[PDB]
Amino acid sequence: NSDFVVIKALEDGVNVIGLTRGADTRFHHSEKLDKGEVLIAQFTEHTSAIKVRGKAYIQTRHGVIESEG
Amino acid sequence: SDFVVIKALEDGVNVIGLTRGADTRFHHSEKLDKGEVLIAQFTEHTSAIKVRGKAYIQTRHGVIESEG
Amino acid sequence: NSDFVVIKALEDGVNVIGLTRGADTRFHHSEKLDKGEVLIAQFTEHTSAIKVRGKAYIQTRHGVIESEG
Amino acid sequence: SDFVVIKALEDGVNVIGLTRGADTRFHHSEKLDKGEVLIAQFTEHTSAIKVRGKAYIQTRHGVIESEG
Amino acid sequence: SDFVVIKALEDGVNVIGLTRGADTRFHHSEKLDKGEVLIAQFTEHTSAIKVRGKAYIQTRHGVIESE
Amino acid sequence: SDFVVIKALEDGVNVIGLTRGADTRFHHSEKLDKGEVLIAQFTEHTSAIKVRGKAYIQTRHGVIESEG
Amino acid sequence: SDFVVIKALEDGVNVIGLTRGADTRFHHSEKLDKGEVLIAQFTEHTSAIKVRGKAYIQTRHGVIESEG
Amino acid sequence: SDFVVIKALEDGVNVIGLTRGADTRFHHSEKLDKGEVLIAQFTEHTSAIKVRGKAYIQTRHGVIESEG
Amino acid sequence: SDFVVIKALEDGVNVIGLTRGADTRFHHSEKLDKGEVLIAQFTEHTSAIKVRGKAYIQTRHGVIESEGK
Amino acid sequence: SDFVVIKALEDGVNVIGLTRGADTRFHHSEKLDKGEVLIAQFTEHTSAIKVRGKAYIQTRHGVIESEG
Amino acid sequence: SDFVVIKALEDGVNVIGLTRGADTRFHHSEKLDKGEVLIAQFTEHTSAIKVRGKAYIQTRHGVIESEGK
Ligand SMILES: N[C@@H](Cc1c[nH]c2ccccc12)C(=O)O
Ligand SMILES: N[C@@H](Cc1c[nH]c2ccccc12)C(=O)O
Ligand SMILES: N[C@@H](Cc1c[nH]c2ccccc12)C(=O)O
Ligand SMILES: N[C@@H](Cc1c[nH]c2ccccc12)C(=O)O
Ligand SMILES: N[C@@H](Cc1c[nH]c2ccccc12)C(=O)O
Ligand SMILES: N[C@@H](Cc1c[nH]c2ccccc12)C(=O)O
Ligand SMILES: N[C@@H](Cc1c[nH]c2ccccc12)C(=O)O
Ligand SMILES: N[C@@H](Cc1c[nH]c2ccccc12)C(=O)O
Ligand SMILES: N[C@@H](Cc1c[nH]c2ccccc12)C(=O)O
Ligand SMILES: N[C@@H](Cc1c[nH]c2ccccc12)C(=O)O
Ligand SMILES: N[C@@H](Cc1c[nH]c2ccccc12)C(=O)O
Repeated sequence: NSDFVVIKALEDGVNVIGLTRGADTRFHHSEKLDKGEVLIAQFTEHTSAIKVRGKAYIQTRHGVIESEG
Repeated sequence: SDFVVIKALEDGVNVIGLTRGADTRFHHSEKLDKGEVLIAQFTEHTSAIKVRGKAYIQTRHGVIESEG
Repeated sequence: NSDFVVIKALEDGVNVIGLTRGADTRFHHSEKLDKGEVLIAQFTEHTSAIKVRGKAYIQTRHGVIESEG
Repeated sequence: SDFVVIKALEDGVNVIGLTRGADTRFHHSEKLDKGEVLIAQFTEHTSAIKVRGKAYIQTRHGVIESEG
Repeated sequence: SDFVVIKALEDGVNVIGLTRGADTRFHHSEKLDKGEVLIAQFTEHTSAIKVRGKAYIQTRHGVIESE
Repeated sequence: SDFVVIKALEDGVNVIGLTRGADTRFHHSEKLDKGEVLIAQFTEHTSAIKVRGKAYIQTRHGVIESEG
Repeated sequence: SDFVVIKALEDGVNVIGLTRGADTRFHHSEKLDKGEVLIAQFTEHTSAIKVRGKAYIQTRHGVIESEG
Repeated sequence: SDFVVIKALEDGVNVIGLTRGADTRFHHSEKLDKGEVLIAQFTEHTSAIKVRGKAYIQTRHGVIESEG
Repeated sequence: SDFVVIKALEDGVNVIGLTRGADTRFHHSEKLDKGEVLIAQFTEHTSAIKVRGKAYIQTRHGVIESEGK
Repeated sequence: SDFVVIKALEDGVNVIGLTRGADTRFHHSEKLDKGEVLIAQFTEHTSAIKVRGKAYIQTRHGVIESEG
Repeated sequence: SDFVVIKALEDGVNVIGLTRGADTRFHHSEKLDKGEVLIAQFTEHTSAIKVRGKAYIQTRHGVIESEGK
């Protein structure tokens, strides 16, 4: 039942990086998206922070935001 | 528990479920032909969903479109 | 207490297909609706995704969408 | 639990409960004559409901009509 | 747990409760005469409610009328 | 738990509690005279309420009026 | 739990609590003089509240007025 | 758990807690002088609150004013 | 659990927490000077809060203003 | 669980966490330079937060501004 | 559990997590370069978040901007 974010890649090679939940913080996975693909990604037991690199249109419960490459 | 609506706008749209857990990889790909709709939840096994291909998508945060 | 989808068949032979919950994903049931019949179907312990094939008017909590045969 | 309102607009409308669980079959059909209203929940035993015949239906997602 | 409001618009209206559980049958029918109102929940014993006769009904999904 | 508000619009209005459970019968009838208000919950013992006599009624679903 | 606000519009208004349980009787009568306000919950002991006398009442369902 | 806001509009206003339980009696009377504000919850010990004297009151149901 | 916002509008404002339980008395008085904001919850130990002095107050029920002696 | 946002409008804004429990004193002070933002929850150890210095503050009840 | 969205408006923005509990200290500083977006929860380990550097911030209370150094 956690929140989720919507990431639409606006160019090739966007990275959606999950950061580890817990006392330690590191990248545990980078999912690479190509232009026009959409990832819908939850917060989870393993992921408590999500970093987006590259150009993407993003939706979350607080509205739209855009990352730039 | 949340769900995503996916409407295929062309043949071969691929809805890809990513594994929940410490590891991340795809565990299922459900292909849709033009005009079919898939309403898919997040689950004990799927904590992220990727859409490839042209599709019209509804989530609780609104509509979004994938481009194939 | 789970969410549900309303499906109204707009032609004969519409299939509402339930996909299994869990590590295994497959179709476990396909409900045939003929023109003008309505099915209101929940997500369940056994059904964690629902596929609609054929021409149908669908309502979810996200609004209306239409499937095309 | 959510519920659905079905108002029959002709005689012989059927409101059909489908079994919860790994098996899916009809377990009951409640017949409604014109102008009767049935207000029916989802339950431990009923995880999908089908309506046949002409009726005005209300759910949390709005009005829909079934036609015979 | 949710409830239904029924107002009888004529004499003889029946508000009928249907059993929760694997089996479905009527376990009670409450008769309403004209102008009487019944407010009735879903319960451990009642998972569906049928209205027969002319009445004004309100639920969470809005108004509907039986005839 | 939900409640209903009843304002008696004439003397002798009866607000009648119906028993929760397998059995359905009246366990109590509260008499209201004109201009009296009763605000009454659903409870462990009361799972349906009946109003007889002229009254103004509010519930979560809005206003309704019973007539004598 | 839900609560009701009652403002006495004249002297000697009674806000009466009816017992929760199989039995229904008055357990307490709170007298309000003109202009006093009582804000009163539903509780383990009180599952219905009756107002006698002229008062302005607010509940989650909006305003209603009891009259002498 | 809810609360009520009381602003005293003159000296000597009393905000009175009534005991939760089978018994209803006062328990505490908080004196507010003019301009003072008390923001008071419903609690394990208090299930009804009376205001005596001139005060501006806010609850989840809106504004109401007591008069001395 | 709910909280109240209090902004002091002059020096020497007191936000007083009253004890939760059968006993009612002041257990703490927090002094605020002009311009300072206190955001205080209701808690296991505080079930009523009194404000003495000129202050601008927000709660879930809206704005109210205390006036000093 | 609730949180406040604090934006420092000058150097040396002081966000002060008060200890949760029968005792009240501050257990931590986080200073912010001009333009920095702190987003801080109510927690097991903090049940009141004081802001000293010029800051722009957002909470669930709207915007408020501390002045130094 | 709540999250905040942070979009860096210049290079070298820091998103800093403060420890939950009786002890308060920084336990992690996530550097964002311009145009990158971080969506970060409150967690069992982070009960406060500080942003330093020019960034556009969304929370459930709306938009706020941090201003750089
Ligand atoms: N296996 C990952 C999948 C995931 C969810 N959200 C993510 C965000 C970024 C990267 C991976 C993910 C997890 O359960 O946490
Ligand atoms: N058996 C899968 C079915 C599923 C649900 N949502 C999905 C999204 C994509 C692919 C598969 C799925 C599950 O329970 O997780
Ligand atoms: N027996 C199935 C019935 C069902 C509910 N929703 C469905 C959607 C599609 C197909 C079947 C169903 C279940 O409980 O899961
Ligand atoms: N005994 C059935 C009654 C029922 C509830 N909703 C229904 C919908 C359709 C048909 C029967 C029902 C059950 O509890 O599940
Ligand atoms: N002793 C009754 C009181 C009651 C509550 N709501 C009612 C409606 C009608 C008649 C009595 C009541 C009970 O707890 O159920
Ligand atoms: N004893 C019944 C009373 C009841 C509640 N709602 C109803 C609707 C119709 C008939 C009876 C009822 C029950 O608790 O279930
Ligand atoms: N001791 C009573 C106090 C009370 C609350 N609400 C009331 C309404 C009317 C009369 C008394 C009360 C109780 O806990 O129930
Ligand atoms: N010790 C009292 C404090 C209190 C809260 N609300 C009140 C209203 C009126 C008087 C006292 C109170 C209690 O916890 O109940
Ligand atoms: N130690 C106190 C801190 C506090 C919270 N809210 C207050 C209101 C007024 C005075 C003190 C407080 C408590 O946990 O209760
Ligand atoms: N491992 C950290 C990750 C994190 C979440 N939100 C943060 C905010 C700032 C810094 C780190 C984080 C945690 O679970 O708490
Ligand atoms: N360790 C502190 C961190 C904190 C959260 N909110 C605060 C507000 C002010 C000062 C410190 C804090 C705690 O978890 O409580």
